[PDB]
Amino acid sequence: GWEVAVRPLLSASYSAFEMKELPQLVASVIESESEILHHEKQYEPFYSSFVALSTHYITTVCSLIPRNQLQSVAAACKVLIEFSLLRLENPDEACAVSQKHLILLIKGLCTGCSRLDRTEIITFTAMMKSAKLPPELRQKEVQMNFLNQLTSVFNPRTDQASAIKTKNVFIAQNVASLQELGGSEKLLRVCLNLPYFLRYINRFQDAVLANSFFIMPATVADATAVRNGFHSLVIDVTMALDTLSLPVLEPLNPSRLQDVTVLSLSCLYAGVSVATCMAILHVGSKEDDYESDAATIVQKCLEIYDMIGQAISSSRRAGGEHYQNFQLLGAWCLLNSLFLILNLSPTALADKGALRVRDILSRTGHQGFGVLSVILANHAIKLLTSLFQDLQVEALHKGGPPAALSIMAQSTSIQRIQRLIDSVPLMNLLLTLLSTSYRKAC
Amino acid sequence: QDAVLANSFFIMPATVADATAVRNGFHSLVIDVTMALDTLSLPVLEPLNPSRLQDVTVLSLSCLYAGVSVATCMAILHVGSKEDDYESDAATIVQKCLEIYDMIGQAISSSRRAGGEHYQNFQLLGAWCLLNSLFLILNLSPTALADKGAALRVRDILSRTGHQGFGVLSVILANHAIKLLTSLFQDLQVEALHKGDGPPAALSIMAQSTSIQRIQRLIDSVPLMNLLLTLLSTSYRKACVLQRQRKGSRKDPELFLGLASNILNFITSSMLNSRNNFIRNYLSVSLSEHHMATLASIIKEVDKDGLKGSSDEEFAAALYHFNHSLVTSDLQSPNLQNTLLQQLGVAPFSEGPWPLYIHPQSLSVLSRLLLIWQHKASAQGDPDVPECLKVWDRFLSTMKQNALQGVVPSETEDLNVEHLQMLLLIFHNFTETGRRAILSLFVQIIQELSVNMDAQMRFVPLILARLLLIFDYLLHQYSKAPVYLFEQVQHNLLSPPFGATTPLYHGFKEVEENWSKHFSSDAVPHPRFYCVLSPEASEDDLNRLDSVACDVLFSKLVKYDELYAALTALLAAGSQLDTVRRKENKNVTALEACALQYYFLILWRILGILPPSKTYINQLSMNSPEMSECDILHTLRWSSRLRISSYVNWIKDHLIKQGMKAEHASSLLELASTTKCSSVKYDVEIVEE
Repeated sequence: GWEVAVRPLLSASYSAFEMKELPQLVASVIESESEILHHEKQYEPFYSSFVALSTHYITTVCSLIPRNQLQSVAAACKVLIEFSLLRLENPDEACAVSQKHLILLIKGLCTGCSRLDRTEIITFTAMMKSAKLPPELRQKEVQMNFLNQLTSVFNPRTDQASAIKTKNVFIAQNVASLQELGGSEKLLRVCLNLPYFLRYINRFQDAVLANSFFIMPATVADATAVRNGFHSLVIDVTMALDTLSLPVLEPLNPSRLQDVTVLSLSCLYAGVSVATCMAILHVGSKEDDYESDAATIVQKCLEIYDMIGQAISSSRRAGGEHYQNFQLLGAWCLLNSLFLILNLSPTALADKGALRVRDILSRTGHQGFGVLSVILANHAIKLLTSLFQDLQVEALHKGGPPAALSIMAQSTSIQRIQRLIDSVPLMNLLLTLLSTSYRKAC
Repeated sequence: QDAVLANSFFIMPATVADATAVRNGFHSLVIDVTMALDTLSLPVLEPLNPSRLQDVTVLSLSCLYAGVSVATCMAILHVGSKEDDYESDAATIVQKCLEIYDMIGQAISSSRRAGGEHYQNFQLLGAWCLLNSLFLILNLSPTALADKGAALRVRDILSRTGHQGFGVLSVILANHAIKLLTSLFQDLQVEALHKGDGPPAALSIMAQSTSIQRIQRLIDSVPLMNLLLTLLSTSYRKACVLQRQRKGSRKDPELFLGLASNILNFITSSMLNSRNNFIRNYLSVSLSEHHMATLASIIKEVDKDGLKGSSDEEFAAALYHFNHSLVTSDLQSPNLQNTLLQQLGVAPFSEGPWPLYIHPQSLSVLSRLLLIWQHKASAQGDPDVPECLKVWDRFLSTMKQNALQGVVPSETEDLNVEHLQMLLLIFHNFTETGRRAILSLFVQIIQELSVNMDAQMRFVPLILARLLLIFDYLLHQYSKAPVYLFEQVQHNLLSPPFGATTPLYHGFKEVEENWSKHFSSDAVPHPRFYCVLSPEASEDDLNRLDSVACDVLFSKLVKYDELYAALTALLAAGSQLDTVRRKENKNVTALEACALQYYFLILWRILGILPPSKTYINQLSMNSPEMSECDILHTLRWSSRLRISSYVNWIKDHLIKQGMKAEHASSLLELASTTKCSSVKYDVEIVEE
């Protein structure tokens, strides 16, 4: 009987999914639920490919599913999301699906559409063609959709827009299944346990101790090594961004809020370090491919910063001073990165052959600064504008130690700005950036 | 401020005279309110620092308290009862007051200095104030009013413990209160399960409290469930009143309907669907038989409304949504379930006649409850649910009684198709013991109804007709349950009633067509001529009766040899109705003619699928008796059958099963066969006679 299932699958693989065969696969999954959840690695590939293809096809027909059959679709999708989160929590070698692809499958079950590419879809079909598996039927099917309608009612609250609305329900109840599995949390665990993200988070956390900002991709050799580590880092940043687009960080509670800030400041630092490495590359010295990779990395770095910022801002469990302090920390990181990229010369790099803003400060502009440098800089300017507007009103009609590098850290406006001023001669950094930009534009 | 202490909510215009004085001061109050609102509207309080945040919050609540006070004073005036001018001032005050609250609120929420937990506590304070005021206003009775004839202590009413005083202003406050309630409950939900106890949250924006504590505070301050239901009932009833007025303060029933619908949605989602244990526990405890009765009343009111309208439809759907939630939710105790069923009149263990016709939600709810009960038993392999077996036996009897009386019922007094469908579904879930007992009871009922032929011959048969549709469907399907019936029930009873003007009955082709003609032209308001065995394919007469049904018929429980007679004799039912109504210069109405056509059709199919019994084969083997009108009809039918061997076989094998000696069978069949001209001459002589 496993045969007929791969069957509707391939029939639909050819020319879209036959809604008619759909009520068959839903049944299949809802049943083999326990099998998919607990199976032997002998048929891991089979089960994994089954789940991926099922998710993709159910998302393809998300907008068009019989309103009566809609509930069974939601049950089968809860089973599929269970398998996906289980795998993302416990990475398995016998699994035939990549963590990026699994995160993307959860994203699609929980979002408007699936994104698994067709090349990868045919790869899944081949891993399924592996066949490495371990009337009356109509009656059973309807009786089951029955035990479903009965037991639980859709509470379907919240003909060219009815598709919109069905997608809406699909999405919503799938999101609910996730929250149901606390996958959002499981998924924060996953985001904090990425292979390249572990080290980036370690360095950024070492830095919240006011140990100067200390980007590491800096020695000629270290920048060569990170250009080597550029492509794989893109893979991790992309995966993290795809994951944190879902309601992964919905309940921003101090506890979780800390980790949410951690991951955000983590890509911030990873991106600033990649920018510093590109700065060393242009100052000290497939290359175009690596350049595009690093550009994408810095872009998604700023994007994740912005996402976590807006999350803390519109949250009912976080925001105000908490959001203000997240902004403060982001601005600190960006300004320190700008300073490091500005003050690096062929001379210094060659002599080195772990920059410290305080090191350069005690020792005491052009070059290194580039297009990625423009990006970090514009963002820093936004954040500084915000903090300074705060300081205005605060001193309404003209109206402590530097703000600690922590999200919940309590500080006055003047204080956040004093920490941002004690980390870099600010007037200097700003004017230097102005001059350099003007010159380069000329 | 005094109220914030110990949530001692109070209002000073409790006395009508007090309210009158308050009204007198309405004008300047309006000016103050407008002025304050405008001042807040213009760029002000940019930094909501704790101190400023508190000050801003105070003003928000200041207007808030004033607005509810005005609403209360008006309610007091009404119960006691420039007039419009004062009403205008009061309405303006309430509206602008709520607007001040909302401004200060968006400010807190969006601000960068205190925008989140402070917003949440501001919302608690607001709800608390709104809920307290609403509760107080509803609790204001002219009696208590004159008794007083000043602080309206909510605690006193509760501690001490019509519902008049609810009006447009009450609706406004209720709506805003609902909004605040929804938010705090959504907050509860986002939190994972059972995060935690603790004390009622404190009435302070700065005070940091758990969402549960905030909700706990609201519940402790005022009974959330009671207030919600009170508002719901009052709103719906008031809307109905306005509707009646229109058939014969805002007179828009939709307004109250909207509020009522919102209340249903809030409870169902924020509470009923809430997985929070605390919430569920509170709900279960809050739930009372009184609430069930109120809910039942509203259901019946909606079901018996007879007017879909527009907003009414939305409210109706929401009502069902709430009803089904209750039926599925374990919060509703079995005691509460039975209470609601009795209040609807569909109690599955009540006495008297079974309600043949059941109202659209009264039926849907009953079906959901009974089916969930049968599933519970089936899940653990428990014995047939006694409740559903009693529905079945009280139905079979309202019916033996109805057919014994042979009185044509009205559409409101006739079994609805969807009801028949859910009953067949329940019959299936029953074990062999239950379904066999139902079959035996049906046989006994038909046999007893045949005891008086004269009465049956002069009665209209719509009800022996429905009993035999039932028995017929039982015959064809007595083991496996059909796919259509499932779909049928799910689509009709177990699915949102929005506002699909169709059930889903396999109607009779011949009967329904004739009805339509001699019937309302707009649409067929009701299926009175339908079928529940599907427009099936014409299988060979043989093998129609479900093998297991055949086995039961020939078991000791069923005396088929004699049910054959009661069935043959029954054909004369409603034969002299035309002879009677014409003698009395009356014409068989369309319903009556249609019914008579329906009955012959149903009994004709039954006589055909049921195997000829031994006594009757023996008769076909003598022919001396009268073989009356219908008797000869049946005889010719079976002779034609016997001419064909398949039927010979079918009938002879049934005789072997019947228990008749096999050789006896052979001989009888032979004689009846009258092979060759023998049969020709036999036909001839029977028609000759």
